[PDB]
This record gives sequence, structure tokens and C-alpha cells, in this order.
Amino acid sequence: MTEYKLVVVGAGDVGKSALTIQLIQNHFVDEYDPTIEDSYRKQVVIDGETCLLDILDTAGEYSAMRDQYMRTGEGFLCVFAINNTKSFEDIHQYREQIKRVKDSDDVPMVLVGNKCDLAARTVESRQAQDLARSYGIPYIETSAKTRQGVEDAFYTLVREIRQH
Ligand SMILES: Nc1nc2c(ncn2[C@@H]2O[C@H](COP(=O)(O)OP(=O)(O)NP(=O)(O)O)[C@@H](O)[C@H]2O)c(=O)[nH]1
Ligand SMILES: [Ca+2]
Ligand SMILES: [Mg+2]
Repeated sequence: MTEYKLVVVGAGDVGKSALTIQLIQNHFVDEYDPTIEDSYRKQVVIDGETCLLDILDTAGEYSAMRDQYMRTGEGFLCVFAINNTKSFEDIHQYREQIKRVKDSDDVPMVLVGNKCDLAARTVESRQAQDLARSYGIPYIETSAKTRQGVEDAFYTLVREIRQH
């Protein structure tokens, strides 16, 4: 079956595990986050295509084994939290790590501004749109809490993989 291997990266506590578990289990993780990084699989229909997603949840430095885990990704979600400025600034470092590991400057990737249920945001949508457009990648706002945008972010990443 058609399989899309996706990897979720970004700074601590931006919601990588929460986005992943929302996609897989439709559940919002409140207190019990996996903390230990794992791989999750699910058969979904994306734009009429039945396919399998394998999602690797990553930890929020450099490791040869982490490169080995990341090298298997076909596409990447770079997640920040819209109420945490440092996590947005950190996006540059995660994108640099992907480019190195994939040996490419055009890796299928989506910028994810998570926690968009929080109207008390420190990163404005316009700033993230600017950054995304300068990278040449989509930008999607998500909430793992309300589930808004969650499937949109993963499926848009699949679309980027398809057209690469
Ligand atoms: N309000 C709100 N809280 C969220 C959202 N996503 C995650 N959270 C909360 O943010 C905290 C961090 O989430 P978590 O999934 O553990 O993030 P992480 O990026 O996996 N952290 P780590 O880097 O330590 O693995 C949790 O308490 C979670 O409930 C969201 O969209 N909205
Ligand atoms: Ca594949
Ligand atoms: Mg986590």
C-alpha cells in the first residue's frame, strides 16, 4: 500500500506528541504525553487515496542515530507554538537539520503554528506566513486541543510529498 513516512520536529512542548496522538487516536493529550519518542501508523483516506501514514514523533541536539531516524522521513512538520516566541525562533535550526540529513534544500515540509486555540498568542500569523513563504513551504495553524487543522497539517504534508 501507498505509505507516507512523516516526521514531526520542533522545540520542547510545542505539541509534537499531542498533534501525533490527535491524528492517531483523536484524543487530546492533557497530562500523559508519551515523553519517549515512538512511531505511529494509521490507514487514512487523503484526497480520495487510501494510504498508510507512519508518523515518527521526535524529541525537542546532534546524534548519528537521530539522523538515522530522521533520514527515513519523506516529509517533515516543523512545529512551533504560537504562544511561545522562542519555539518560533528555533524553527530555523530544525529546518537546517532536515536539509543536512536529507542532503537537499527542497525537502517536503510544512510549517505548523500549533496551539491556535490560544488567542493569547505571541507569534502573529503574518510573521509565520512571511517565514514560510521565504522557505517556499505551506503554513498551517493547528490546535491539538480542539483538533482544528490537525489532519490538515499532516495531509498537506502528504500533498507536498506527492508533488515533490
Ligand atoms: N491549549 C493547547 N495546549 C496544547 C496544544 N498542543 C499541546 N498542548 C499542551 O502543550 C503541552 C506540551 O505538549 P506535548 O505534546 O507534550 O509537546 P511535545 O512537543 O511533544 N513536548 P516534548 O518536546 O517534551 O516531547 C501539553 O500539556 C499539551 O496538553 C494545543 O494545540 N493547545
Ligand atoms: Ca513512501
Ligand atoms: Mg513529545
